[PDB]
Amino acid sequence: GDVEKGKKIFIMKCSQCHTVEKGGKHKTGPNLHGLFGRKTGQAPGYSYTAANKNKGIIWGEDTLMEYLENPKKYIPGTKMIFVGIKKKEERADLIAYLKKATNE
Ligand code: HEC
Repeated sequence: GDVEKGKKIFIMKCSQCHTVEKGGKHKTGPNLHGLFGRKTGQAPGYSYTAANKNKGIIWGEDTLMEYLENPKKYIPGTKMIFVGIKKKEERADLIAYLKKATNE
């Protein structure tokens, strides 16, 4: 995926509710640093729904591609109110940005 295009998607559609940087602040949604390879609902110091806490999957490319297409479908009961990203290539670019940004 294209990381720079993914960054612009992140800023436009996600940054209102999320930061990605290490030690970044929780906002409406959790800081996302360290997301990849982690269970759902584990960002330290964020108060999640039971749904997000209990989903019981591990975040990676496959699971983020599905979630970000339709969040409430993948995690019914979620308090992330976001319609989703329809285009596969947009999700892929965003996920590539996230894979870099949330690890560095
Ligand atoms: C834009 C496309 C994005 C991306 C990539 C993410 N979000 Fe959100 N998000 C929000 C809230 C309140 C939560 C917690 C939900 C709950 O507890 O039920 C989330 C959660 C996530 C996750 C899961 C994190 C985990 O640790 O399991 C992920 C991967 C995620 N978000 C990515 C709130 C918002 C928004 C508020 C209006 C918006 C906009 C977005 N999120 C957008 C995005």
